[PDB]
Amino acid sequence: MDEIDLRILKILQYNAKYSLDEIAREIRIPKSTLSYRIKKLEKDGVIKGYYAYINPASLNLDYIVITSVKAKYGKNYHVELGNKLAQIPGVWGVYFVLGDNDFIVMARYKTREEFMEKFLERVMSIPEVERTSAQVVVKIIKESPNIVIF
Amino acid sequence: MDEIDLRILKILQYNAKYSLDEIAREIRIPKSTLSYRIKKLEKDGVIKGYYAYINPASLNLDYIVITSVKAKYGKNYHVELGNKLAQIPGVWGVYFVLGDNDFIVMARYKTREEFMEKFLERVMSIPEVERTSAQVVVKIIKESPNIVIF
Amino acid sequence: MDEIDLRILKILQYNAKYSLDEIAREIRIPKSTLSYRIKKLEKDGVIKGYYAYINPASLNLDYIVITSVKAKYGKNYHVELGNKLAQIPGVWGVYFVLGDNDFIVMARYKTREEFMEKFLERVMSIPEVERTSAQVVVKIIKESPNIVIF
Amino acid sequence: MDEIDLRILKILQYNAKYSLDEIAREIRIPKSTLSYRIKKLEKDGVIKGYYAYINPASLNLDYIVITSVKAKYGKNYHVELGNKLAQIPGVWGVYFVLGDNDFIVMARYKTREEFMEKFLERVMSIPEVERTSAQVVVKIIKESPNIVIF
Amino acid sequence: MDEIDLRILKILQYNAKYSLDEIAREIRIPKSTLSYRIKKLEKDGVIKGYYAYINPASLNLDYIVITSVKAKYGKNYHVELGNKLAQIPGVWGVYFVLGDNDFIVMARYKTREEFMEKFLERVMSIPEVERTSAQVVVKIIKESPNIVIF
Amino acid sequence: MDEIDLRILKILQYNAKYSLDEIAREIRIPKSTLSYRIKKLEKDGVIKGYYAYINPASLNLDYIVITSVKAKYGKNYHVELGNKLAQIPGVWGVYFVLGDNDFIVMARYKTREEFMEKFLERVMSIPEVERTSAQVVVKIIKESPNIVIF
Amino acid sequence: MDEIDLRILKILQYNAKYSLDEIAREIRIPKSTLSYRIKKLEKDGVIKGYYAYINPASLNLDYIVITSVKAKYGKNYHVELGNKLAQIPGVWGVYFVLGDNDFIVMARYKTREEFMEKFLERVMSIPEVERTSAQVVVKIIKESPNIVIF
Amino acid sequence: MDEIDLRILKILQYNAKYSLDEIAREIRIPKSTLSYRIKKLEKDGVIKGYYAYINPASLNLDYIVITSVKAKYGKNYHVELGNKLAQIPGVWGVYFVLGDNDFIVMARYKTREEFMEKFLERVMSIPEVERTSAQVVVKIIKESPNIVIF
Ligand SMILES: NC(=O)CC[C@H](N)C(=O)O
Ligand SMILES: NC(=O)CC[C@H](N)C(=O)O
Ligand SMILES: NC(=O)CC[C@H](N)C(=O)O
Ligand SMILES: NC(=O)CC[C@H](N)C(=O)O
Ligand SMILES: NC(=O)CC[C@H](N)C(=O)O
Ligand SMILES: NC(=O)CC[C@H](N)C(=O)O
Ligand SMILES: NC(=O)CC[C@H](N)C(=O)O
Ligand SMILES: NC(=O)CC[C@H](N)C(=O)O
Ligand SMILES: [Mg+2]
Ligand SMILES: [Mg+2]
Ligand SMILES: [Mg+2]
Ligand SMILES: [Mg+2]
Repeated sequence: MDEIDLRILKILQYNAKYSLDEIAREIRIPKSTLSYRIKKLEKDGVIKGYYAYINPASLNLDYIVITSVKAKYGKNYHVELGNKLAQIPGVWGVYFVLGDNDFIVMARYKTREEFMEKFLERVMSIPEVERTSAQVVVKIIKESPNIVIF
Repeated sequence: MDEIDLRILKILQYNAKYSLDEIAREIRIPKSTLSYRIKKLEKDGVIKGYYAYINPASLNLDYIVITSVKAKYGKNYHVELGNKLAQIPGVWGVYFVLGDNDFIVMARYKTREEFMEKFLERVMSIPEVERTSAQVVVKIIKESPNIVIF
Repeated sequence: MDEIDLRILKILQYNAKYSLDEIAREIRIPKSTLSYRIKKLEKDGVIKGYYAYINPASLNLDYIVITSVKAKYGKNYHVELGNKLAQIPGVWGVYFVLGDNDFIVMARYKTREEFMEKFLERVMSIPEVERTSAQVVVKIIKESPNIVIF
Repeated sequence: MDEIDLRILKILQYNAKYSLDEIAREIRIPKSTLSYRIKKLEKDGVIKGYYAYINPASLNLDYIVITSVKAKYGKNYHVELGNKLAQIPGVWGVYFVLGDNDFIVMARYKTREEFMEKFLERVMSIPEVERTSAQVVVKIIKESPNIVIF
Repeated sequence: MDEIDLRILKILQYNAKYSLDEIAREIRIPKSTLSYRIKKLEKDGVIKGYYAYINPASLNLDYIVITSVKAKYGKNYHVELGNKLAQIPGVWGVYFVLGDNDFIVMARYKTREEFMEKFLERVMSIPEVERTSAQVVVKIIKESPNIVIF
Repeated sequence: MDEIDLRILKILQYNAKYSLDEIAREIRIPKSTLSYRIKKLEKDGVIKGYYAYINPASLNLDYIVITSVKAKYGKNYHVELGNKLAQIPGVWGVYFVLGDNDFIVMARYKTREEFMEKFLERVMSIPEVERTSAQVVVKIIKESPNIVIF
Repeated sequence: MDEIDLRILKILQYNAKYSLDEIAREIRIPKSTLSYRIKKLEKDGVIKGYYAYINPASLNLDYIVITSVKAKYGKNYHVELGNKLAQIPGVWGVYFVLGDNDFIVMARYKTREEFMEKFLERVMSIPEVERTSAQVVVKIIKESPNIVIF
Repeated sequence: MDEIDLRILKILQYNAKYSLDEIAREIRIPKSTLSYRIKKLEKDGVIKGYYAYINPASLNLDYIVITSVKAKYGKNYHVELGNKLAQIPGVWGVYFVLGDNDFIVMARYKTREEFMEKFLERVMSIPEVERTSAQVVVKIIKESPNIVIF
């Protein structure tokens, strides 16, 4: 990867729906070269794919909660818990964090009931779970994980 | 939005690079109808855009940290802090959470030095900040914010 | 329910001992209509009943305590604990709260001894209880759960 | 107050809509005596009034939250804060608790927005407030403050 | 007990080595009456005994520590733990406290080694103990438990 | 101080009301020697005095509370706070503890009101106080500060 | 040990590579005496040895972490855990601390992966471990354990 | 640096008092080469110096404490505090840690008094200090910061 690639990625991370011609005219290089560079970035896994950015509000994903999970030490219990947490519907992010030493889980649902039935009641029964603490999001000031190049 | 739209969105949230023909053959509807439905979803803001999903590791975004920020009460100091946090380079997520009552900040950097210079040292000088606590991510089990339809 | 009902409920939540005539003269509607509307609110369960508001001090309910209960995760142990907590004499409120993720219990007794014997010693032996923390109320600034319409 | 009064209060705390005749037949005393005893209990302030018990769900009071408030020490700042908290719409209970040494606030709203606008944003600007912590109620197992005699 | 008794107790709590004549001349009553009143206070257990107040420093009781003990819930485990804590040499005070809901233990030793061997290592092996936290006293500003009448 | 002194102190810490003859017969030494040794222990300040041990219950000292006080750093504010805490009526013990780094205050009162008026409301107004936390004693398992020799 | 020894130790703790002649000229004593005094300090174990001070940065020891370990009470489990912690590669310091009552572990590694594999994953499986909390060092302001004489 | 250097450093970190001949015979290389390699390691700053390892117990460094310091946010106040902490006599280690976000201070003294006078009372007056918490070391299981190569 060279500086040309960064300029390309810095544009695609925002809008992957530009024409090659428009991107070409912006970074000043042949469309054949641009097209070539994009293809290989994909091949080398720098670009893992293209997604449609859907507004969660539009799906009534109103009940947003960030949960901290403390796991029961022993083996084993740890990684095992990470994977059980990641397969719960509505959970889009699971992180093993230092600190505190436990898991941070990002999940979205339409209502309280849904959250309770799909997330809460389910996590309550997992064996390897010592204790959890939820932090309800009342306001999203920013959420742009797509922006990796500042 | 009807069930047909959900089927469309459930595919686009994964791969927005399918051909209309392939999506049409999958959900069984005229390409003209599919194309029409997608265009309006965009118009109604359900689909806010299309992004290239870039692998953070490929950019050496190694120092991942989740920071909790406690703000000084008064006015005012609150929203003000949210916006100052959101404009810091490397910060992609800022949430005002209940709970705890404070802000959860998601940020990525290549190294410790970068994190310290771009995030730490900067947050340390913000007036409205009472105290912060960082939780270093040592392992990402899952990160797919693009998946809104389970 | 319409605005007329709200005006009625806003009065009954305070004093259910007014005459229909007095309420009628206040909201300007036939007593037969008022009487009809009240009867159906009761039928539809909006009005669950009428209670006498008794001053707790008059019964020497001096030892007021708000207890937080952390439950042992597994199944099951959760709901089970909620119900065991709710049947303890002197306990009038039990809430499953997010946050913290555990139960908030409101209880009143005449003395410390009573509290210890009826609440403390009993909760100490419940299997599903991990740990509890009590917050003694030294002053009630306000307690009007009857007011649902502000 | 004698044991006869307790039997009366133990019934009125449940249903203040019984006929004097029915209560009389239950506790075995002249209706004139019963009527007399009730009148004086009211006079001596044991019975402060009669309320209609309204189902909060019926009013869409969905966003229930228990907030802990830590106050800035000095004077003065304390009682002052108690009263400012008690006059906020939606707040039905405010307690000064030992423990922890701070205030426990019970409040109900229809939604998150309402809670934020009526409670959150307002408490954030109060001078005497050091910090707050909210515990969202996801389930009410029991709420019968009307029951003072077990 | 009357006001005369309080005047007597208020003197004896300080110095039980005054002559009856000197106390008599101070509160203005016959020595026979004073002597009589003291004898009965002892009989009724108001005065449980007379002790020599020994300076702990003089015994090299240098390592003073206040320990909080969290007990494992179940039965039973509670009171049982209180008594095991009270029989440990060097422990002069054990309190079951609300709050926090656990035990506060006051203990004095000559050195760190002694504290570790007599208290620490011993408490570490008690079954009913969940966890403990010690607060080392680096300065005694006041310690006059003998003063009950202010 | 020699072993003979310890034997003497070990008896006086319990009951200072024994006759010299009885103590003499117990440790096997001339009454003149015993009397001499006691006199000098007093002179050297090993024995600071003799007190009457009064049962706190007998004075209705029912509201027992152990308070932790966090002080505002600066100078100065520290020692200053220790002394202000020690002169509050009902406070018999004040300790500066490591740990936690703050003050542990032992106080007794007859009721909640007294505690609030004499202790609470007073500490709330002290400038150098950052925050406090009270732990209500619901049971005294042991309180024998008079025993310094085990 | 006398003041002459302190002067010697105060120099050797800094630079053990001075010539005896240079140290002799500094403290003003015969080289034979100096040499004699050093030899015996070593014999009496005051001087346990001479080490080369290696810069950790030069070995890419970048991931520095201070971990707090809470142990499961019972016996036994305690000391046992101390020794298991001390034999983990990369761990140079293990302390049993009061306070908090648990272990403080100092460890250094080159990267996050190394830390996770050599420390984290290993501690996660130790039976006697209740829970741990890591504090990542982002800046070493000072680290001179070699300086014992100030 | 090559593997030969590591073998050399791995020996010098333990005992810098071996003869070049003995080290040469161990790693199998000419003494002239060994001597050359050591000289340059020193020049490149890999080896910063040679110290005498002094037993702290031998100096009666009995009062060992690990203190956590929370600093007042603003500027500036941060680094400033780090340096003020590092110049306090008895303090050998100061670390700025993530986590928690504050400073970890390692200090040793002979007694409690010394600790209070040299460390405590001094830190209490520093302006930029919000609060501190001390963890008394009652047992050093391991302390070998000199070992950088495992
Ligand atoms: N986009 C462009 O201008 C490139 C045109 C074409 N790829 C070429 O050969 O230059
Ligand atoms: N994709 C399709 O088969 C649709 C074809 C075209 N839109 C039509 O008129 O049917
Ligand atoms: N309260 C009233 O005035 C109503 C009277 C009666 N219900 C009617 O027919 O109007
Ligand atoms: N409720 C009753 O039976 C009482 C009747 C009436 N008060 C009487 O004189 O007895
Ligand atoms: N102390 C006194 O003066 C009392 C003297 C004696 N008890 C009497 O009969 O008065
Ligand atoms: N208590 C005694 O027996 C001592 C008596 C007296 N002091 C003596 O000269 O021995
Ligand atoms: N370093 C010195 O000057 C000491 C010399 C030699 N040890 C002597 O006999 O004095
Ligand atoms: N230590 C050794 O054997 C090395 C000897 C000498 N440096 C040489 O020329 O080989
Ligand atoms: Mg994307
Ligand atoms: Mg009611
Ligand atoms: Mg006494
Ligand atoms: Mg060294």
